[PDB]
Amino acid sequence: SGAIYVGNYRVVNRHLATHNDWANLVWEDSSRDLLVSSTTAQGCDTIARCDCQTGVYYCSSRRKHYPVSFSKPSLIFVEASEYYPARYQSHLMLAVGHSEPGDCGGILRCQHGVVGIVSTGGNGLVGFADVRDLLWLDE
Ligand SMILES: NC(=O)[C@H]1CCCN(C(=O)[C@H]2CCSc3ccccc32)C1
Ligand SMILES: [Zn+2]
Repeated sequence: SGAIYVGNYRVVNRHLATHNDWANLVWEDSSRDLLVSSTTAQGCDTIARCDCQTGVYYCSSRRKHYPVSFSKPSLIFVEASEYYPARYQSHLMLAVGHSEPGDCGGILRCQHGVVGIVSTGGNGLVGFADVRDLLWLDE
């Protein structure tokens, strides 16, 4: 679990969005596993606007942060799950690091701000949904 809170927006994994997220929907994209809902309170987070390929993510299944080298946002095949059919997920970045399904929502950060959230993983990999291209999150 986990979310990004920036301005009057809450960014979560689309497959973990709540009834309240859908009732306050701003934007969603199944191909990216992202959903953004509106909030009444002002957020605590800053979004990175950069091309970093190194950063630190929070892993809830270890209660620890780990440093990672990650690939640029890309289209990657993701096997079927209870949430989605087998499909290509776009704007996904892969790295070597521990992750389990409940780690989705953990934040990846570089020195500039939030980069993205855990969205895929397994077998010693961890995949992050990028949010740095969503310029409207700042306005
Ligand atoms: N974005 C998706 O389509 C997700 C939906 C939930 C399931 N997905 C995973 O990749 C699982 C694989 C087992 S291990 C694992 C560790 C971390 C995170 C997620 C997973 C795909
Ligand atoms: Zn950066």
